[PDB]
Amino acid sequence: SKDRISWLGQPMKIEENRTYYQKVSIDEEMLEVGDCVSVIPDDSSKPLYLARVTALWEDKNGQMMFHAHWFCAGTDTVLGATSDPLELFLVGECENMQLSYIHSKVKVIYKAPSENWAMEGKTYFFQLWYNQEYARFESPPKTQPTEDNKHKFCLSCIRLAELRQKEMPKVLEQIEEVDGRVYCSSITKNGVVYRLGDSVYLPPEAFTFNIKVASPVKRPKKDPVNETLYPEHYRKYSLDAPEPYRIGRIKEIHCGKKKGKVNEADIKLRLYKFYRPENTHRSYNGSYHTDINMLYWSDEEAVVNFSDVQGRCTVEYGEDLLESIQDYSQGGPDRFYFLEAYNSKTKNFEDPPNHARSPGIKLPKLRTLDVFSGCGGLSEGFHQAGISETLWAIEMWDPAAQAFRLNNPGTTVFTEDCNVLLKLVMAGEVTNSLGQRLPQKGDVEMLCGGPPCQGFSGMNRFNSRTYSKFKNSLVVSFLSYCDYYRPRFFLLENVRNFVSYRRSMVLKLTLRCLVRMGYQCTFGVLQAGQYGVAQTRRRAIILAAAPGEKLPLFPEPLHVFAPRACQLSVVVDDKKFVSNITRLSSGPFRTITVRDTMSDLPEIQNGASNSEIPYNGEPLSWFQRQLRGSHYQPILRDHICKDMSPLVAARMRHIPLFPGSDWRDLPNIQVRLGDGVIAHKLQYTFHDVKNGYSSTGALRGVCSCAEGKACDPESRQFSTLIPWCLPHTGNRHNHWAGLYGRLEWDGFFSTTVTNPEPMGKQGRVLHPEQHRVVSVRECARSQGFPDSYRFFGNILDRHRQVGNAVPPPLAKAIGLEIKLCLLS
Ligand SMILES: Nc1ncnc2c1ncn2[C@@H]1O[C@H](CSCC[C@H](N)C(=O)O)[C@@H](O)[C@H]1O
Ligand SMILES: [Zn+2]
Ligand SMILES: [Zn+2]
Repeated sequence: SKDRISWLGQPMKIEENRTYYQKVSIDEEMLEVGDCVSVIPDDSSKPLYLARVTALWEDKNGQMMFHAHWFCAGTDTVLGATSDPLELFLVGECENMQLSYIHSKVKVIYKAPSENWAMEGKTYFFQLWYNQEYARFESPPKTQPTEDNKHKFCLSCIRLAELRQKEMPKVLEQIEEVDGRVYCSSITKNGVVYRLGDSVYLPPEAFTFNIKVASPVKRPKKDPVNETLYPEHYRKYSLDAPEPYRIGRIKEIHCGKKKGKVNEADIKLRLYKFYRPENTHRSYNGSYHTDINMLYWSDEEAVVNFSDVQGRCTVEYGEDLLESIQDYSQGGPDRFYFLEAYNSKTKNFEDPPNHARSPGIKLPKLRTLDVFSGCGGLSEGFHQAGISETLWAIEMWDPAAQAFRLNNPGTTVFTEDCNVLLKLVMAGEVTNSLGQRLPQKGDVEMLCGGPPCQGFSGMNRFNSRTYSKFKNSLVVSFLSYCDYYRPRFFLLENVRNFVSYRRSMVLKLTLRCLVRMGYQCTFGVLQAGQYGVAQTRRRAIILAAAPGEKLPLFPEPLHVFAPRACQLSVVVDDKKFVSNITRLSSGPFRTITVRDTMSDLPEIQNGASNSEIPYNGEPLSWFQRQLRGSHYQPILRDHICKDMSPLVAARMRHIPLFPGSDWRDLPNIQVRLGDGVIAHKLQYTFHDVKNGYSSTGALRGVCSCAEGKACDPESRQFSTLIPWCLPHTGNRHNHWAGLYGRLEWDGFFSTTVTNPEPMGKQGRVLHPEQHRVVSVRECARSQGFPDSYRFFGNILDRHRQVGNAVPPPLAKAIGLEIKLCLLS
């Protein structure tokens, strides 16, 4: 508390409502703008309030005030209790307070990164600005005070202003008013400038197409079946991706008025509607083969609110292009094209109107060390983004290492445990026992890897031994690499639940470590499906950038994907964290289906083992054109599949081809197997108290536990076409949906695993039509691997390599964001 408060010196500036001072005397103690201060919280449980004094003034009401730019205590960030008690973080929170509330002046030191940062391997301090919505720690702003604002300079305030300014709609150029409306030639929002003739992204529900579309005649309940023949059919008891953006060319821009001035909150756009192929009568079955970025011109017009505009996109008439459709297309983000118009009325494709026509810096590649390199999915995505050149890779497992070499003739691959390699460099060795030159300080500019985080699954609290386990884990080793090499950029990829293992303590300790090193850092979850692959794959991503750099953003989703598979947010101690991703529903491109992925692949049989066979056909999908290339390439590699036992071979043959088919479609029949053995009939000799009798008067239990009792030891039945254990525990596991399931042509892969098993956790691994599990190549296609991408070892080795990889299209997306950080 402060009672004796008097100004010192001449006022710095006198506004109309405030008189500013540079110094004040509080209880005989000098205080200055720039000083830091503590304030005692009313809530005794909260950490002490801490602020920088950015300004001093008197209000007309006789109050002597300061502006408090608050600090954030470590425990109020993701770090929580892992954070240094003495570390503060900057935040965009500030306010006006009565000087008399100050409890004490405090010393707050700015711990700046040493000028020799690359070689580094009781007072409060700070180093980073904390963004609490995205969990980003970043370098403090470089912005300096001007003479004009030197008296009130507040980073927090300046930041909020810049946000507001960027966020808000503004009209750049007015044309004329017509009937209570100002028409404009140019506007802007969120940093994007939209002019007449530009194209725009809009939510699916922004407008409607004029084409008539008869509601799909669908089908009544499927054909009924005999429940003794199909005893598990009843357990089937009880097209979910949104649409991609609407797209339109801007024809006019007009807004209302307030006080004789433009109402910018009321800007409206009139657009020429564009048709995606699947928007025409062609629908989807008519667009399987079309480019994902091809559109159709239309003279249909729509009025839309600027507020709804989700972004800007380029749409060009094919013929006006100075380059090839392909070159133009792969040239930049948000690039579309058309070659025809579409008449909603005659359902015909005319030539585009005349008015639809036009008017008639090389970056250094980052030298990259890829730890836990695997077969190189991560390094491949980066290469594609053009941001890196992986010069060094470490992979303990020989086959994967070899695979890496096959794809990267130029990188020195150390097939070795990362722990012993690091010791070797610590040992001063220039070389490993094989003459291979170890990477040193300065060599490594970008460090990436996916450290297997094996233990830690039991999400109970961190104990003393647990902390030791972690200190000896591979994620820590990876951090050791970061600490020694001090790279410009750091990427740690992992399974989604990296963020939640042991109450998120794994996540918190690695962020704590990155912060301790002085790194900018953040984390997030991404869904590979949203970057152009036909698979559900949520992954964790920890990003870090060296003091002098920009911290990259997480890439905006490119493809629409099943919402249920796009739960990207993570809760840490009840706090919900999200990434900067803005596209929370729709997106530019349609979802990539199983069909796009592997409809061109020649037919193979269970156990097929010929690793080199010819494509006997052309790419059918856009996706297949990308992955197979335009280049001459006649050889289809690794189109081989596991050789399932005769029993399992039999089960597969008996899963029907209807979309969604799985083990519950299996007939309860005896089969003579391909060995001379027998798949027997499963027998039901217990009541399932929950499921009752069937229509054939049959019982439905295969164990005593189906009647509420304990399990009969004798219960288990062997060598039976319908796996015994599935009805056994079906009730407690949503009837094991998906097990022995066929992929749907219209659907997507379940998470691509190291060893696809019909009876594994996610067992929807059967080809949609053929009687076998998916091939190594097919799995590679479910990830984003080009067809030329090589793998190595026996079939299981290759599956392992493919299931382990980061899909290159996901990696590429991340790569481009880092690329943004390389400008200037
Ligand atoms: N101690 C260790 N040292 C080096 N590599 C290890 C290791 N322990 C496990 N690994 C390897 O780390 C890999 C993690 S899988 C990551 C693959 C890579 N990100 C990709 O996109 O392809 C596995 O292949 C595993 O063999
Ligand atoms: Zn402020
Ligand atoms: Zn039982």
